[PDB]
Amino acid sequence: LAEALHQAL
Ligand SMILES: [Co+2]
Repeated sequence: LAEALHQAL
């Protein structure tokens, strides 16, 4: 999740 969100943002 941490990096999924990092990509998204
Ligand atoms: Co990252």
